[PDB]
Amino acid sequence: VNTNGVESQHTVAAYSLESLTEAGAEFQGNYALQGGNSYVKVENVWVRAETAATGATGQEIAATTTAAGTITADSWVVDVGNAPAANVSAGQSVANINI
Amino acid sequence: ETAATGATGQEIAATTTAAGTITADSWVVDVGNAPAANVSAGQSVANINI
Repeated sequence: VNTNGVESQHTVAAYSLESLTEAGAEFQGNYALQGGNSYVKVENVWVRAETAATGATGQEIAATTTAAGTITADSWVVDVGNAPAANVSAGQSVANINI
Repeated sequence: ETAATGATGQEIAATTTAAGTITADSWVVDVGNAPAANVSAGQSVANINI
């Protein structure tokens, strides 16, 4: 995702569609609302998203919604935060392997 | 073009600062101004330098 015009790679947790549809979520386009949490379909995997103006960094807009009964009308942005349950990174790169 | 002129949430192109005579704004790619005819090209035939 590009922030302020420069791209970067962020690791964020992913949620399966089956769990979302089992929990009783209301969907709209690429946007979902399971309840107190909101999700956007930026790619084939669903990710929790922040409402708007939280990062205040001009991040790429994940999706836009409308009334749709009980859906807030806002321009949603993928949550750059929301670290996974177990955030583990590779100790060394491929070119710096030391075992 | 400057920010708050597309009014669609378009992807931000670049952000600048003062740096002298440059206005600090979140510039965005100006959708529109399609290639128009009758515009000066690079060089003439007799002065081709590529």
